[PDB]
Amino acid sequence: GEKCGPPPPIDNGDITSFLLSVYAPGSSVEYQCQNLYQLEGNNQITCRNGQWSEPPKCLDPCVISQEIMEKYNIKLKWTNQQKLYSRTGDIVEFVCKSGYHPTKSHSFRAMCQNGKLVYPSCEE
Repeated sequence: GEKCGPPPPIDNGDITSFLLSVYAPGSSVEYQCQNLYQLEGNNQITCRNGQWSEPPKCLDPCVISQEIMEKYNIKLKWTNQQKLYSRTGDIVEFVCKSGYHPTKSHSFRAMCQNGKLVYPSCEE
């Protein structure tokens, strides 16, 4: 028919209004992501001829790894400020641990991307 059923769920997010079982044609609902998750795509969906348009995605934060930093002889540039969780799109800055020198492996200015963070490394 013309009316829609409940809007689809999204991982780590939800709609901003109270869930109904049935929606009028032309109805719109919007999504919000969980604390630390980042909305990607149009946050709004619309009911047209009994079907919802495509919902957005929620991009994962990165967890800063003490073990990976220890492995690669690096440390945070700002140890006093760094939160355990980094939102997608945030930049994490590293430096060498004392008595270590940078390798040409990866940038020391790393961007968090959907749970993935590329760590630089230092040697000797």
